[PDB]
Amino acid sequence: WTATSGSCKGRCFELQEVGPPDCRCDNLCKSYSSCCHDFDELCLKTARGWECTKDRCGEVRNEENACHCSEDCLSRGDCCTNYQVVCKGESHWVDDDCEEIKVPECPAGFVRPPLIIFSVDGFRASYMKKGSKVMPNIEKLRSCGTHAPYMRPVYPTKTFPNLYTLATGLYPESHGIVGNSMYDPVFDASFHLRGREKFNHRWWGGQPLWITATKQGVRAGTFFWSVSIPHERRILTILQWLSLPDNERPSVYAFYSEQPDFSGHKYGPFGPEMTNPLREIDKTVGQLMDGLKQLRLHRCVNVIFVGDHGMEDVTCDRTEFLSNYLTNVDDITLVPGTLGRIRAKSINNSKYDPKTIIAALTCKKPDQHFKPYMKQHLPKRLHYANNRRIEDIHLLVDRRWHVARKPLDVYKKCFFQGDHGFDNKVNSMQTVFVGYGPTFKYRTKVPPFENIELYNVMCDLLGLKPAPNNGTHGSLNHLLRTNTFRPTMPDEVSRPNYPGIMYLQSEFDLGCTCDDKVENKLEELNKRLHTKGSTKERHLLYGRPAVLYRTSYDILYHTDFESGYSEIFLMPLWTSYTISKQAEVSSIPEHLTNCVRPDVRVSPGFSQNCLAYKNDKQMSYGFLFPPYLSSSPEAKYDAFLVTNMVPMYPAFKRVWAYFQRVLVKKYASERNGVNVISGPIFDYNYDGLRDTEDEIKQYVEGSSIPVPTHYYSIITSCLDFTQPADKCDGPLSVSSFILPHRPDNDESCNSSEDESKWVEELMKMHTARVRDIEHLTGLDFYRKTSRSYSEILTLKTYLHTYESE
Ligand SMILES: *[C@@H]1O[C@H](CO)[C@@H](O[C@@H]2O[C@H](CO)[C@@H](O[C@@H]3O[C@H](CO[C@H]4O[C@H](CO)[C@@H](O)[C@H](O[C@H]5O[C@H](CO)[C@@H](O)[C@H](O)[C@@H]5O[C@H]5O[C@H](CO)[C@@H](O)[C@H](O)[C@@H]5O)[C@@H]4O)[C@@H](O)[C@H](O[C@H]4O[C@H](CO)[C@@H](O)[C@H](O)[C@@H]4O[C@H]4O[C@H](CO)[C@@H](O)[C@H](O)[C@@H]4O)[C@@H]3O)[C@H](O)[C@H]2NC(C)=O)[C@H](O)[C@H]1NC(C)=O
Ligand SMILES: Cc1nonc1CNC(=O)C1CCN(c2cccc3c2C(=O)N(CC2CCCCC2)C3=O)CC1
Ligand SMILES: [Ca+2]
Ligand code: NA
Ligand SMILES: [Zn+2]
Repeated sequence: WTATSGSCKGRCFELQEVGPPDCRCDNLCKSYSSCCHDFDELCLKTARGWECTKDRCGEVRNEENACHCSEDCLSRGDCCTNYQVVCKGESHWVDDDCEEIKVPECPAGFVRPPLIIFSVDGFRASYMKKGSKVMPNIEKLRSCGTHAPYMRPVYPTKTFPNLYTLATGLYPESHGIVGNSMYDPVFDASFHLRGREKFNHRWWGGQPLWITATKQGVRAGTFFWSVSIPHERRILTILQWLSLPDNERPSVYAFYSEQPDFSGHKYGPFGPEMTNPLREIDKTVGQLMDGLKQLRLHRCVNVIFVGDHGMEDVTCDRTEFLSNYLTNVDDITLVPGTLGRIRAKSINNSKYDPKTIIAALTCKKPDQHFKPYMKQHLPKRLHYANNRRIEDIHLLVDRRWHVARKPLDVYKKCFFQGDHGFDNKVNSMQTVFVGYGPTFKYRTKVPPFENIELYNVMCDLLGLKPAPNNGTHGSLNHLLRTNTFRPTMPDEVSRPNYPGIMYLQSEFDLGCTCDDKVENKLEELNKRLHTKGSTKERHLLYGRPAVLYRTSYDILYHTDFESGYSEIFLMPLWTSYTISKQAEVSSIPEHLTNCVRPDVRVSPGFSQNCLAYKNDKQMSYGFLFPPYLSSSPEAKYDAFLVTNMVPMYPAFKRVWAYFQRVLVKKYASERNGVNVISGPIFDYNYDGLRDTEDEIKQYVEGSSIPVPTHYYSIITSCLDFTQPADKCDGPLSVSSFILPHRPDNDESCNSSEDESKWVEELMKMHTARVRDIEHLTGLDFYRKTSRSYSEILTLKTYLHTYESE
């Protein structure tokens, strides 16, 4: 209920929200059907339009006008944005040359540079170049400020999840807005764009920037605008707020444009109809910058121009129908479109089985344009699983396509030529970032980065302490002239033991065998040096990873590799080795095919055993350091140590063997040597975080050998590939993956073929950031380099995407 009988006189676009039932005058009142009766009359004036003309200059003030060109307009703060250009001989901001802003130049009374976030929906990254001829204002911000070639959105590349990610620094699984449409089974409530459930605070997790600001004494403009408020009025309102008295004036503001998304859906990303929407957004940026110039704020305010996601070509005819795959189509609910989420139609259905649904959706048609997954099996880079609103069954839809339940859903509810929502590494989904102002760098290009990082920087720009988020604070310090956050390395929690030879062969009863009984003072001294770490500098190039949780582990040294061996999980947490460009791949000799060797540095009680693998009919084993890359026949025996063994499904061994036998050498050759760190991951509760021992759901049968959910590798080399990985003087280059440890290769529709036709395609889909492996392992990598810590933080956030340009 709302008593619309109050008045907005002197209250237009007030900042505090007045409580029910009293009528509101804030920028969101329309959206709640709650504005005072005279809100339109008083607050949404339109008369004479938005621009001053020659003949209005000096006019007597008429308060019915949308904006003013009277002599008193600057003092009142309500001039049309082009007032000083038209009436006082000034230039538009876009016509002034770019001049470095070395220090904030702010009027008296301004305690910090304000932040203005100008967000644009559906603004695909390639617009910045392809539309640059019709967006002069945006091009000036881009070229003169700090810009990325693109910014990576979160998955799904939908509007609500991305905007709230920008505002919170959180993955959708964590902030709760995991799609534009959701069902929450605990609430038993549905969230959708159209309706009022979406206004309930219970959906909205984390702590968005405007709340972080307010709790810490930094006043915020109200970030949300009812859709009918025209852009010119949003810009005028922001400018009015900026002329408020110091005590009353916000320091952070948001503007939002529904374009170019709105037109992109109708016309496709590059339809001829798209030029006008881009001109219009640019015009709006020009109005804002001119208005800041009038207020003497254009060299004081930090402006962020940022998008939520891109736009792809998508038409009705490119739709896959679940009715062509499932018999039981009426027993499911599909959330459709550029992603699919499936759940049972009724919880009283006893005959609902996800496994049958998945199988009926797996590799059924040759050109199939979607792939089903249990959500825990999605690529971990997506971070799209740990929320009760994400359905167990997910369909990753190919770019350019839709999935729907039945054909009648697509003509009873073409027209649209664009859509978004696909995998966030897809080029067409990439979006924009530009920062301009005293706190940002001048004429600086920075590499692509992920939108989850921005909340930290916005907090940095305002002097705020960020709420806990998924950003890596400091990884974007290279965007800033000042206000950087100087993080320190986390402290190591567990120190390693350095075991020497402590056990005789006969103390072990592992049921393993190896044909290794054949055997100086010469190299016998050398093999002793090797076991004490004499070659460690070659194979551990950036220091030992630090263990950031309490545990018991041993550093083990070898000629060709070093490892951190966990006595709790009975396998290495990490195994580190360097392969030079000149390295030679060799076979496993016939007499060593099944060789496993007890490690005389590690007790029988903390070792795996071969008997468990023999008796577990589903589970085989693999090695972390690959025997195929031994430096010599004698060193090869180290690779068969029981302490280098890890459990692997035969199906997964196909992938792992091809990576180790073929791809590592390929990478060393292409990158001029590589350093590889490999290890297991345990994430049975799919929360992106290292599992404790009591969360492990599966062991090698009859034993305490835990089965990893994933195996990772971090592959580092010199960015300047004219230097070898092991003698690099400058920045590093990295690529990593988190491969799911699955008992089949159903994920790969061509897996019956030779590994050369499908394994690398799988690894690419499962590319990861080092930071992702850190969360999943409780390890901290790159502890000892010659590089600045922030550069290293950036490296750890890097994702190698394998997309074209
Ligand atoms: C990305 O960054 C984010 C933010 O840093 C990381 O998320 C954090 O991870 C922590 C570990 O998982 C987690 O810490 C827990 O907090 C619990 C209380 O949390 C509430 O209060 C906070 C603070 O304001 C609030 O933010 C939380 O918000 C969640 O839930 C609300 C609804 O209540 C949602 O609106 C919101 O979106 C959010 O949901 C998200 O997180 C929850 C988990 O909290 C998920 O379930 C959702 O799907 C969604 O992802 C909460 O309101 C606290 O109770 C926990 O402590 C338990 O465990 C410890 C273990 O030592 C133990 O000491 C305690 O006893 C306790 O166990 C007891 O409860 C158990 C469960 O019922 C029970 O099994 C036991 O037997 C015990 O009874 C814990 O401290 C933190 O909440 C989140 N923060 C956020 C914002 O999500 C995230 O990890 C990062 N991602 C990556 C990959 O790095
Ligand atoms: C019905 C209704 N209620 O309010 N307004 C309307 C009508 N308008 C819309 O529907 C717009 C499109 C969705 N939209 C969202 C959606 C979900 C989360 C956020 C936003 C948003 O703008 N910000 C601010 C960040 C923008 C990006 C920069 C950081 C802050 C979020 O956090 C902005 C409003
Ligand atoms: Ca976990
Ligand atoms: Na297959
Ligand atoms: Zn859209």
